[PDB]
Amino acid sequence: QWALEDFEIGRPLGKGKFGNVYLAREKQSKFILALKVLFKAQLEKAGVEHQLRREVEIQSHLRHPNILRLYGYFHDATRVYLILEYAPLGTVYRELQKLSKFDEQRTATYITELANALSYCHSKRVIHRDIKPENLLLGSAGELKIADFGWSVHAPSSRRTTLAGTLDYLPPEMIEGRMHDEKVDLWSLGVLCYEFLVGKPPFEANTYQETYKRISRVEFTFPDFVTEGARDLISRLLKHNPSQRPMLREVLEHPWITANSSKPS
Ligand SMILES: Nc1ncnc2c1ncn2[C@@H]1O[C@H](COP(=O)(O)OP(=O)(O)O)[C@@H](O)[C@H]1O
Ligand SMILES: CC1=NC(=O)N[C@H](c2ccc(F)cc2F)C1C(=O)N(C)C
Ligand SMILES: [Cl-]
Ligand SMILES: [Cl-]
Ligand SMILES: [Cl-]
Ligand SMILES: [Cl-]
Ligand SMILES: [Mg+2]
Ligand SMILES: [Mg+2]
Repeated sequence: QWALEDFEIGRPLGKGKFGNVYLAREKQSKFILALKVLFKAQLEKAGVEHQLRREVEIQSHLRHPNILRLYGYFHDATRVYLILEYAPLGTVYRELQKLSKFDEQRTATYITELANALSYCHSKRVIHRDIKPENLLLGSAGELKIADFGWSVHAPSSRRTTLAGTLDYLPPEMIEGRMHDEKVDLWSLGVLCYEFLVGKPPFEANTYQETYKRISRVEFTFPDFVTEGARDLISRLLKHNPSQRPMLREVLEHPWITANSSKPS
């Protein structure tokens, strides 16, 4: 069906470990979209063919306004191409570099949109496992959209693949290589809420070794400007024991969230 000739390619949107992502327009329809390009040699050398498969399968079936659509794929001799919904306002990562910190209302709105999307996912027992700002995209009305389902799986779960870069968003049970489930995404939600308000993630350090220590011991502290209600929500999400972390419903109904978010459930 689809081939490279069906598209005109435009500017680079971003770079991943494997993904090189371009703006593109389909010739017959003039449909604007994003084209995620992957090198077959790189995928093979790293041995992550199963991740790509899961990304396509999971993200093509999901339908939710806060989850990025995947329309299709094709491949030639050297490359694989994923056909994605184009997110015109870019990444949450970028927006954070621009503004340094988000205010409480921006933060709570983003957390609600996140919790809504994750609730939809967990209902099918899909866990994302790689929730972080570079993988959170923004729509034309500024609405948050979860993307990059490469690490996602069905629960319960062990980990078969080597951890790549930053440990910053991962809970103790996943970095210690133990078994894990849905609550991993709840931990990550707490890490994000903190980073949104403060400008950096709670377990950030100079070395991999030190970050691992701070995560496994849950060693974090708050700046003075973080309010009582945000402290309450964040402290509930970052529990060492996954079973003590709240349900997503409790997050969406948390007093600080409801007082400050500009969107519903
Ligand atoms: N649909 C999209 N619209 C706009 N930018 C995107 C889109 N998809 C990815 N990007 C940009 O490209 C980067 C890499 O994409 P991603 O799919 O996360 O690759 P990887 O799987 O290698 O992490 C993202 O961090 C983002 O900056
Ligand atoms: C149906 C397919 N048949 C193929 O022969 N190769 C593809 C392939 C699959 C895993 C992979 F890591 C790399 C690949 F090129 C393929 C596929 O499902 N894609 C998602 C591109
Ligand atoms: Cl179409
Ligand atoms: Cl497993
Ligand atoms: Cl795995
Ligand atoms: Cl729930
Ligand atoms: Mg990514
Ligand atoms: Mg990926």
